[PDB]
Amino acid sequence: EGRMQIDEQPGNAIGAAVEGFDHATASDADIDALKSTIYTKKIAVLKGQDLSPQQFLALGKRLGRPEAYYEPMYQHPEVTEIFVSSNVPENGKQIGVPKTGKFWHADYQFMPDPFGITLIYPQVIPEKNRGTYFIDMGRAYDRLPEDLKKEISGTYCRHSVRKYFKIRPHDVYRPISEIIEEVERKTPAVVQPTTFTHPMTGETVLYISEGFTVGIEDQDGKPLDEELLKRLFDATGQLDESFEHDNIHLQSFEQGDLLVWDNRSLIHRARHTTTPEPTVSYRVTVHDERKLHDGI
Ligand SMILES: C[N+](C)(C)CCO
Ligand SMILES: [Cl-]
Ligand SMILES: [Zn+2]
Repeated sequence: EGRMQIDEQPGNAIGAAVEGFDHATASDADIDALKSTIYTKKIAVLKGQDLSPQQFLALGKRLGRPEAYYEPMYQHPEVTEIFVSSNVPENGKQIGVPKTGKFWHADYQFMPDPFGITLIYPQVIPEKNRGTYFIDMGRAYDRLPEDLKKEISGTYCRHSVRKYFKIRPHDVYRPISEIIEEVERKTPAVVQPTTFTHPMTGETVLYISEGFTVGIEDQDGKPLDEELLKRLFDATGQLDESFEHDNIHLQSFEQGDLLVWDNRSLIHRARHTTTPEPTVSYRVTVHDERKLHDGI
């Protein structure tokens, strides 16, 4: 320690900037303060980071236990634990996967044991159409009409990667039903409480996303009409294709920025592809000291 400085946005405004962060020398109290900032301000932007893939993973290890993405075509060639979103060929070759996350989601929401913190280290940044959209789903919950809160009290949601699973080079010439069935076998839909208590802040989080949440079920386990999910998506801002809804936060960044955010509370998505500008980003996803929620 001796130089890390966190500047939190005032009041209820989302976000914080962190200057002078060096993951190799930060103290234990520094890391604890940074983590408190992530859980309360939801997005911490580390400034002036110039890291190799190896150093990026080491930074993530300061915060928690990294997990490699379960489909290895997304993995960085040198560091299995880095997820690569890229549409810039490297010597003509495709590294990682292009056009990822073009839908509202929380990371690993379709898995039984989602990690609590996501780190994004942008490498190639669109000049004009840059940034990632975010919605804080605890704040979104609080802003729901009281009756809508009542309607989802006691319900459960099913989450699945089945809509957005990407065809892999190995899948060419396979019948489509075989892949559909493989996805159900490898990543069966996961049931979660529709709302859960955030272990670090105590706040109630509405844990749904247009991208991964495929059904809602009652406190007896019987499916409810998906019109309820549409009304929740609509109320929380996830159906607004203009991205002007009051819940929506556009997070921009510049070279050297490294975003760390609360993957319990937030959902995020890429912007519309309104320009041909490329994107390359490295992702590290870590488990912190608690499960997603205490029922996991
Ligand atoms: C990387 N995501 C899990 C967000 C989508 C890929 O299907
Ligand atoms: Cl994910
Ligand atoms: Zn994501």
